[PDB]
Amino acid sequence: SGFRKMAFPSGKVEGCMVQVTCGTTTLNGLWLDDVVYCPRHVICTSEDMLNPNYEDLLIRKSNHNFLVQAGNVQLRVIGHSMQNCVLKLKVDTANPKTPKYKFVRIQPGQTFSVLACYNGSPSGVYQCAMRPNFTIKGSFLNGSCGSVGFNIDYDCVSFCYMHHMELPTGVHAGTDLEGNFYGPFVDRQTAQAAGTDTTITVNVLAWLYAAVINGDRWFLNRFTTTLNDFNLVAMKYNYEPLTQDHVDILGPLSAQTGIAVLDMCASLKELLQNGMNGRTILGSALLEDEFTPFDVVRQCSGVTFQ
Amino acid sequence: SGFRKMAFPSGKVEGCMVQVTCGTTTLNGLWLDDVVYCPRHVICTSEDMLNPNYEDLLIRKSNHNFLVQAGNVQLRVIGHSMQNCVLKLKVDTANPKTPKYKFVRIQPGQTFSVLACYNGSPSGVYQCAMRPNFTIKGSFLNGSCGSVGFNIDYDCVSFCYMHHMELPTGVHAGTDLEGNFYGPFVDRQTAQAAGTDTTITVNVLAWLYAAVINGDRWFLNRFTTTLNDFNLVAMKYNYEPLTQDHVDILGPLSAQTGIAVLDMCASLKELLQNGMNGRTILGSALLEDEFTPFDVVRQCSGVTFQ
Ligand SMILES: *[C@H](O)[C@H](C[C@@H]1CCNC1=O)NC(=O)[C@H](CC1CCCCC1)NC(=O)[C@@H](NC(=O)OC(C)C)[C@@H](C)OC(C)(C)C
Ligand SMILES: *[C@H](O)[C@H](C[C@@H]1CCNC1=O)NC(=O)[C@H](CC1CCCCC1)NC(=O)[C@@H](NC(=O)OC(C)C)[C@@H](C)OC(C)(C)C
Repeated sequence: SGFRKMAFPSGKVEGCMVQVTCGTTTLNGLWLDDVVYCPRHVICTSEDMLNPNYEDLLIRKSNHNFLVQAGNVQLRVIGHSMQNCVLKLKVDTANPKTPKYKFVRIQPGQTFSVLACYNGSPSGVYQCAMRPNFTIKGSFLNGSCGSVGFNIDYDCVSFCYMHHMELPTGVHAGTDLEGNFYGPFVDRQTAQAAGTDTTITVNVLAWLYAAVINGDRWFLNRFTTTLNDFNLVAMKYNYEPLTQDHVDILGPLSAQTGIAVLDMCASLKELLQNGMNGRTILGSALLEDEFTPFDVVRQCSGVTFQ
Repeated sequence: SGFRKMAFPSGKVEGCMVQVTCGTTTLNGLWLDDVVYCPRHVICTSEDMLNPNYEDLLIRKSNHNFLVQAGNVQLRVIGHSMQNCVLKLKVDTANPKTPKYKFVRIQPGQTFSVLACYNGSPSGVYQCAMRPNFTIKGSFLNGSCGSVGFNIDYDCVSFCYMHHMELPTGVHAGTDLEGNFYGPFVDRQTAQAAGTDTTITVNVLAWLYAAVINGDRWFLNRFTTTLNDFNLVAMKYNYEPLTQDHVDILGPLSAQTGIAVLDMCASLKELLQNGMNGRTILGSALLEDEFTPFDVVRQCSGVTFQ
């Protein structure tokens, strides 16, 4: 038993990370087959950053301007191309450690593991969610650009995130692996702000089920509630609406515990109305929203990868 | 910026995990060079578990009783030997993925990353601490025995923990990689209990410094306190004594923030006396004790491995 913020094992991604250096800028690249993916602002500098124009900037670069290093072995760039906000550097060597992989653009509320990297060397691994405002509450220092977010599904790495920037509020923004930003952010140095965030209600519900699977029952009640009446209370506390699709997704968790989803909603309602009154749930004194229903099933039941 | 429970990248350990099967029992082994390490109760069964006697049990086994599988390639056991509570199975093949490594027995309060495994396949990675009562608050299901805990120091994997058992309270107990249990636990099925736990005070202090490094300052005060007077308040709230050695270890964190350690102690004192009053620190509504002073420096400054 027990419940932990669990990231996926990171070995299949460690084997893909490289350092990319152009001009005065060093960041992280993702080496898959014979292509290295990285954020396109690597072709910027300190005065290119104001209001860039990357097409003009990229036509001025030669292949030998990109220094790409995999270990103490640095690769030869034989071509480049821009796709939205990512560079794709063609190198003369295929990565022999290329896992089976996909590129996926995830929905808000979905979770993924982040392998934080500096100078092409992995630093640490942790679990994050795409917030409803399309930021992520990461842990990123200078030079972490190019670190990726990913899920693992049997032996396939689904890459879902590349890191670009930190916002004044301390949260983080980036792109899918095809260069499209999550959210309304753009890769300029102009005032941008996150936009109001909300709590991922389906995830809270999923974590209460995790609590019940692990032996916490103190917050349950006899009451129930309708979906409209739950949503009327969730709105007041800045929670997202729960859709019938969310209810369905929470089916297995309901069926395994014997607590109807609408009954767990009545529990959350009273939890939001009265606070936790100095108790904890799964070691937390706040209602936790960065576990998906899939996360709970995986950890409380024990799915692996090979 | 930002602050996260960060585990070490797990690739160098994923490459060592194997499945070990003997009789009706399947658990996880650690393959380093030509030896596979695993918990010795793999030679038990459902009636061997009552009050075992592993010397007698082990002299009755032949090498071909141990089925050891690394991928869809299973190894040949050519010898075995017991060392405290771990089996060391000699195999005819050296693991080509053996990292540079050490075996270290850690102190309470120290943290490490756990690679949870089933049937030799890594499942997920997370960060834990050795509690003052020598248990760990892990996340472990049946078949997770043999999963290891580790730190990484440049390119050297310091293995510090092998998983053996869960206790009635839901916490977890195991050994160092030489088979010595942490704590007073033994590998029998007899009533054992954890013993009262305490909060790791130096770690709390270290995490408040993490908070200040990241922009939280609301909990600081002008007051200060002596070490005796801090320890008199910590005792009342079930915190461990803070030694001068702890103060020294918190030197760099003090020097980087301009907050004397004894001043941060006065902050914690008021935090313990008045609660947090509905505020959070680094996203937590409880004082967090599973970050060491080294953990904070690593994450807030950005040390890697290669
Ligand atoms: C790349 O490694 C780096 C990662 C950040 C540094 C600190 N934490 C990070 O996550 N990204 C940047 O430094 C980035 C540079 C590019 C320049 C051209 C395209 C935009 C990003 N700059 C930032 O993240 C800055 N944020 C920013 O300008 O956001 C505006 C307001 C929308 C950071 C470094 O500045 C602070 C002051 C921290 C907000
Ligand atoms: C090995 O994979 C497994 C891991 C635990 C199963 C569930 N969670 C775990 O971490 N370890 C065991 O199942 C272990 C078997 C051996 C048998 C001989 C030596 C002792 C351990 N048994 C337990 O962990 C049980 N705990 C236990 O007997 O502790 C006593 C009270 C000291 C667990 C499975 O039983 C419960 C009811 C969960 C406490």
